[PDB]
Amino acid sequence: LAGLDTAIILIAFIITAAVLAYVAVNMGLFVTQKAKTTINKGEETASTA
Amino acid sequence: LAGLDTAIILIAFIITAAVLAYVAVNMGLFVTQKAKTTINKGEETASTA
Repeated sequence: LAGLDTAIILIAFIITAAVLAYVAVNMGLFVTQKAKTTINKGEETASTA
Repeated sequence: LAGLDTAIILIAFIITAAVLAYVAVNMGLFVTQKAKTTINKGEETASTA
């Protein structure tokens, strides 16, 4: 009996966590590149005159 | 005397039990396959997104 309903919920919870993982990594890659670009623009702003 | 009327009732009771046996096995085969199908559809439902 219980060796099935539990397995289904496990499948669903794994997929749910994998979806957060997917989003978090993508958005970390995005934001860290925005930071890289900003740091470059800050140095350009301080240097150029 | 009694070696005949008893035999007839035995025949009838055997047939009666055999009829329940026939139905119970058929319906067990049916319902367990519905369960198999349901378990598959549950896993498909939890996995697909």
